[PDB]
Amino acid sequence: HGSMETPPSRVYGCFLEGPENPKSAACKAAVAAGGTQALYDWNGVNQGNANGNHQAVVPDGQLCGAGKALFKGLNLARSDWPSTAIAPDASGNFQFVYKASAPHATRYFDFYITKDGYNPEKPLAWSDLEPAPFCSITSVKLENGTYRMNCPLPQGKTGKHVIYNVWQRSDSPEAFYACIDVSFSGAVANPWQALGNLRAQQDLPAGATVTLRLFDAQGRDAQRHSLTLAQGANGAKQWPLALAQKVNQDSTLVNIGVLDAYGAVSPVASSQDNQVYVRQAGYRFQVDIELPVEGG
Ligand SMILES: [N+]
Ligand SMILES: [N+]
Ligand SMILES: [N+]
Repeated sequence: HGSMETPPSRVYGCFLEGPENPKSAACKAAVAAGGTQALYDWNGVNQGNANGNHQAVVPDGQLCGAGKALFKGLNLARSDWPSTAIAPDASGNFQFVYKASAPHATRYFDFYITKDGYNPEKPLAWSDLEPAPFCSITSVKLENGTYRMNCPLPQGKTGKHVIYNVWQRSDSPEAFYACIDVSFSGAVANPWQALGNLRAQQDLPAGATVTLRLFDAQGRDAQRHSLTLAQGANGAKQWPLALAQKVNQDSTLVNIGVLDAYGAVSPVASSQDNQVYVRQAGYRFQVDIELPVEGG
């Protein structure tokens, strides 16, 4: 039993946050979806009778949850799942650190990687992953409750990806699954660039709708994201964050919030401090406001 800690699997992550008080939107939406109980049984994302035929026992659309109704909340298709940014060493490899709360005999440690062009918003299916694993570990030694394996990192990848780790025990027929959300650096520097400030002059009436349009370098419609503000989200120090959360969730092309040293953009409960970032130049954005229809 266990999962990856370096990098953190999607389940280890949500849990290091604090199941009883999630911090990231994805994790909040995960506990609201499948309960807090799954986040504690974080070691049992498994299939007792895989026998090496994971493709026949893990249903499409529930890979992150091994089709276990308990972990239903892990299969959410979102663009904001917290993710580790990874890169190779001087030789192109990556040292994975798997945490085994119960060291059992090992058959293999297979690493799958989403195809080029993976779309976070489509629930992870087997065919969204590349056909054969990019790294196959066949013997390990324990070291302070973790299995450490050097792996050749796939080259040419770019953007947010999911590494799918399968651990097939040798002593029994069961295996464990780990959706690791990673993020690759392209062949060209892709630093988040700020475009404007998602500023709020005064509060908006409850039920009004707030729309953010994004235009590319050629003034073409790039993306659109709308959000009707329920009571309590219409505050001036509230709605800019409410919109910045709907944006980050549905999109990886534009992110609204605060940039940190690592390179991540997380919003804030601020009236002015929320910023609109895009990984290309010359982009522009507009904020439109539909007011609640009046009349009988
Ligand atoms: N077990
Ligand atoms: N691919
Ligand atoms: N959504």
